[PDB]
Amino acid sequence: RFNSSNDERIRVTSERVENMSMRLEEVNEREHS
Amino acid sequence: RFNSSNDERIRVTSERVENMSMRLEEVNEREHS
Repeated sequence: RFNSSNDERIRVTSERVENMSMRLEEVNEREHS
Repeated sequence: RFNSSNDERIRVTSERVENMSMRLEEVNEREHS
């Protein structure tokens, strides 16, 4: 019941979006060609 | 308490998703091959 609540899903989505944005900026900054 | 509210998390997630989508379209459209 705790893991399927809206607040927990929103928080986990926000954390994963932040990490994914950081990694994508890392990838884009590190192009070779 | 303000930074952990649902509205602020939704807004920040939306902004980061928009920026990430723009950067991902930039990466995908421009390829060396």
